[PDB]
Amino acid sequence: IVGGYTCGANTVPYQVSLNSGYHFCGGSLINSQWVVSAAHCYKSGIQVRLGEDNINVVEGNEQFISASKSIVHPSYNSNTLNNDIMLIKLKSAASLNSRVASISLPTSCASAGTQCLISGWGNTKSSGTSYPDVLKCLKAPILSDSSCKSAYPGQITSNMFCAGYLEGGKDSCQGDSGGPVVCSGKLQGIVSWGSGCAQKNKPGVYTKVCNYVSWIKQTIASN
Ligand SMILES: NC(=[NH2+])c1ccc2[nH]c(-c3cc([C@@H](CC(=O)[O-])C(=O)[O-])cc(Br)c3[O-])nc2c1
Ligand SMILES: [Ca+2]
Ligand SMILES: [Cl-]
Repeated sequence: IVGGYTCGANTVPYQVSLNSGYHFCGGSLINSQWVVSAAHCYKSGIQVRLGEDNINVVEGNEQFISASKSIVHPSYNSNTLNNDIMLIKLKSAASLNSRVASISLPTSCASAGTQCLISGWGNTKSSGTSYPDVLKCLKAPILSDSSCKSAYPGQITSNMFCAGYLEGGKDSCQGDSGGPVVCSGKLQGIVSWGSGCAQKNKPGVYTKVCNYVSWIKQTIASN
């Protein structure tokens, strides 16, 4: 997260860290056994780390659970990143409490101007790499579809939306992929891509979760 602030320990209880010997992507806990992340974060050997604040120190509240299976959306296109969503089923259910809790899926899509909270352990530099130990937060609004398409002509599908600041300076970045975009207590987006990080007129692009609620429910119901 570039231009964000320290969230504060366990103030984002649905945030998870996907780990393979190091933190490589974020995710959101949606129930005690399932996590939603981005398809481009897929790899084998994933350990899901819940209740984290400092990812380099065991401070208490952490729950490390292996993923039993990862389900990348069948229509995921790695070239366009269209349908960049994946579901991860945990080997055992997580113990939910105040520090580890699930986030609700939306019942409707959000409008432009909605303010959302984006969090993660991704790079904090737009020009260089600096990875933080604790979780960073950023409040960002959803932009209009016209501003988004104007910024990324020909690259935005109906399953994506832009959120951020056209002036640059505040944005999600590499390492934040797969993490949550929460607006009014509902998971509306998944950190997906962007051109560089926090560049002027190049806002972040997110997977539009409201387009996938039935798919998520049907897939969880059959696995
Ligand atoms: N500007 C943003 N809002 C943004 C958001 C998520 C991103 N995720 C990534 C991302 C980038 C890589 C690098 C690979 C590298 O430099 O080593 C790449 O360009 O392909 C890899 C992953 Br996986 C990302 O999620 N860039 C991102 C940029
Ligand atoms: Ca820790
Ligand atoms: Cl277009």
